[PDB]
Amino acid sequence: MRVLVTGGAGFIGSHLVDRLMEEGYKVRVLDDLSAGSLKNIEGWLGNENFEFIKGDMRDVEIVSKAVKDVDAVFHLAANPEVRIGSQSPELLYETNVLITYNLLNAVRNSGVKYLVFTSSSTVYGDAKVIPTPEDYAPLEPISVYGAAKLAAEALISGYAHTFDFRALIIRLANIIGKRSNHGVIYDFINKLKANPNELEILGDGTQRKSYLHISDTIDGIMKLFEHFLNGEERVDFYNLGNEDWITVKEIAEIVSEEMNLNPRFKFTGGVDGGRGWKGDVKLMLLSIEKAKRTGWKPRMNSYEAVRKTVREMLE
Amino acid sequence: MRVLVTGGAGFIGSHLVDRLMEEGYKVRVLDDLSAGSLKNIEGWLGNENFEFIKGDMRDVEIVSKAVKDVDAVFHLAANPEVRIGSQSPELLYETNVLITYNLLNAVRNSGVKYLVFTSSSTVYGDAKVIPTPEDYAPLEPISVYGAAKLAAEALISGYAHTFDFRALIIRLANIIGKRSNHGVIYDFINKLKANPNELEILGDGTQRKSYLHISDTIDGIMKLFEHFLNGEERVDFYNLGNEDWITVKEIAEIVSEEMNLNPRFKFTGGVDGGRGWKGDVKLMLLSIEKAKRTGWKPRMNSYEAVRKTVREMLEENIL
Ligand SMILES: NC(=O)c1ccc[n+]([C@@H]2O[C@H](COP(=O)([O-])OP(=O)(O)OC[C@H]3O[C@@H](n4cnc5c(N)ncnc54)[C@H](O)[C@@H]3O)[C@@H](O)[C@H]2O)c1
Ligand SMILES: NC(=O)c1ccc[n+]([C@@H]2O[C@H](COP(=O)([O-])OP(=O)(O)OC[C@H]3O[C@@H](n4cnc5c(N)ncnc54)[C@H](O)[C@@H]3O)[C@@H](O)[C@H]2O)c1
Ligand SMILES: C[C@@H]1O[C@H](OP(=O)(O)OP(=O)(O)OC[C@H]2O[C@@H](n3cnc4c(=O)[nH]c(N)nc43)[C@H](O)[C@@H]2O)[C@@H](O)[C@H](O)[C@@H]1O
Ligand SMILES: C[C@@H]1O[C@H](OP(=O)(O)OP(=O)(O)OC[C@H]2O[C@@H](n3cnc4c(=O)[nH]c(N)nc43)[C@H](O)[C@@H]2O)[C@@H](O)[C@H](O)[C@@H]1O
Repeated sequence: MRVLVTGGAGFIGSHLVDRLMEEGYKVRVLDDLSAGSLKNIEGWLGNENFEFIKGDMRDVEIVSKAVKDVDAVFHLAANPEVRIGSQSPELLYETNVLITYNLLNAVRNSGVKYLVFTSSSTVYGDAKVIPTPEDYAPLEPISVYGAAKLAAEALISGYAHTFDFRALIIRLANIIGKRSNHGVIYDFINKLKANPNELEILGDGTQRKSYLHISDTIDGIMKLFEHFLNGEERVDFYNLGNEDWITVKEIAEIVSEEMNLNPRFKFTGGVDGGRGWKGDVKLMLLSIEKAKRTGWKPRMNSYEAVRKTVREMLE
Repeated sequence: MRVLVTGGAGFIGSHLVDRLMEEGYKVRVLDDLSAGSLKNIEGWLGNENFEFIKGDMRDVEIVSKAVKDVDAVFHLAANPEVRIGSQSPELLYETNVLITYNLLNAVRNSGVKYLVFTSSSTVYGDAKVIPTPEDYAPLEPISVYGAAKLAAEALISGYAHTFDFRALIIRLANIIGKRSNHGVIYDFINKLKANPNELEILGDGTQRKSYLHISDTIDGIMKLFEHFLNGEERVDFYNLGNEDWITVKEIAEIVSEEMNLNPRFKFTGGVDGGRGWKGDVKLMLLSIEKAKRTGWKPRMNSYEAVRKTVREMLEENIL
């Protein structure tokens, strides 16, 4: 089986590439390195089962070529920066709706049999049912990013039914670990690297969300993928997150602890009710009963995930 | 109130334009006449309260210009042909996702306060709960058209929250009536005008869906709009359909009755289990409890709606 991994030179994408290569798949990565890096996958360059394609998925010919001789696609290429939605929604539209559409047009007339998509908890919006289940509705995303992720999901479903392939949609919580160049942990580490006396924390520090270490995330994506392949569902929806959640204040405390620092916390107060930025969901915790029915469970909770992530990053 | 109506020269759009003009709104229509027609709105041309812009919403400059000095937008512009999804999905993507994205970027830099959007029951896909309520999930559209409608909804919600305007999303069932140049009734009438002894029926004839006459639909869109303006919600979701449903076979029988014909029925058998085409939902019936709590109710049921539409279209054809 050949599997294409868009965004495979990124954080989640590079870890999933590691896993796919170790399990013996033929892996083709398509990445424009706008955010990713060859350092994330240099261990695999030159492997007789590995191909790298430096390309922007806006380029429709590149995408058509990438899906050639591919039996499965893992579509992780995206701009995952919620914060930019208020200032640059077109960027999010291009990196979440447009290139997904391009992928689907290419997949349409191809031998691609399976399409796996890393969606986001942000599709649930400010969810009123917590833990949020896969069947929560109406879906009312509050950010351009979450809206774009939901749009991608919808297109994937329609194309899967119209053009006879199968789609696995996995709505991930906040995923953290080594190689990430986005997110609160990364920014706190750099902030304290620049000034260890004072740390600016966006919002009111109470934003509370479920964090999943990348190890558990790849394990989950793979067990879900396997179970999906063995089923008949044309399109299936799974949450992937942790059992618990944790606040931004506590994350700041862990980041400080691990760096043997003692900054003053300076909260900005945020916007729209203590949010870090327009569209920042304040409370997120996904239900993972459906995924647990595959034999998957987080080996770490959110606190352990955060602490391991900080230590990994510092090395 | 100044309102822009995209797709206002089309089927639903022109009737909504009529209603807005009669109520004294200042109406601006944006339509590229790809499906619509000047004849649908010619009664209003030259009225000091009516402006028409023949423009393609693919052009972002046209749309930016269109939303200027507008307090509300009714976004009805789209290509509504589910059937084409298998052969030209790109067209659907452009006329349901892309132009909606452009509209939202234009609204972002504008004084528009309200956005009303005609979404579709197809966003529910082959729903397992019938009557289907607004909070049914997971949403799993089976057509490129339904997927595009759902994507548009999602973008509308995200933009509404990020950029602080209010959005009313109305998921319509099958809407029928005068001025329609799409749908099973139009096609059956044309089929029998070309050969009145034989009617080809796509699928197995058991496709069963809820039909709403356009009169009831405009009344409903207006009651929802009014209540929404008076409400608090940032984004709201309403189904708009009938209480009942009806099969394609019965629609063919009504069409035949009204045409004083009795043709041989030729079912194609369809695909994916009797569907008319890839993505054709087989069973659709929306719950309208939420809409009913605004004081709205269909004045016609699906059978009556279909019969009124057949008679309307036939008198239209004579004229
Ligand atoms: N990290 C999280 O917490 C999280 C949570 C939920 C969902 N996701 C989703 O998981 C996927 C990966 O996220 P990540 O954290 O690894 O992000 P990342 O930025 O580290 O990786 C994404 C990759 O996409 C590539 N890319 C971006 N635009 C591209 C384009 N136009 N053409 C080709 N390649 C392009 C980038 O270069 C990068 O390698 C995305 O779909 C993201 O939305 C991530
Ligand atoms: N008729 C139904 O049963 C039904 C049901 C549910 C939802 N809807 C929705 O209601 C709306 C109107 O449907 P309708 O039956 O009146 O269709 P229609 O084709 O009669 O009207 C749509 C209008 O959009 C215009 N248009 C298309 N592409 C355009 C573009 N790029 N720029 C500008 N204008 C463009 C067409 O010229 C036409 O005038 C659509 O959003 C449709 O999806 C219709
Ligand atoms: C579901 C996933 O949600 C994830 O969003 P998202 O909660 O912002 O993920 P983070 O960017 O890690 O932010 C987590 C929380 O920390 C707050 N925060 C406080 N200070 C900072 C800071 O300096 N930087 C950052 N980045 N956050 C900060 C942030 O507003 C939010 O409440 C996405 O990364 C994924 O793509 C996906 O959408
Ligand atoms: C919810 C609404 O659903 C509506 O879809 P949709 O049921 O296909 O609406 P129609 O195109 O009217 O098709 C209604 C039913 O009639 C069947 N049918 C049988 N023979 C024919 C034929 O010759 N022509 C046509 N056209 N249909 C035919 C068709 O497959 C479907 O089962 C959309 O038009 C709206 O935009 C909206 O999405």
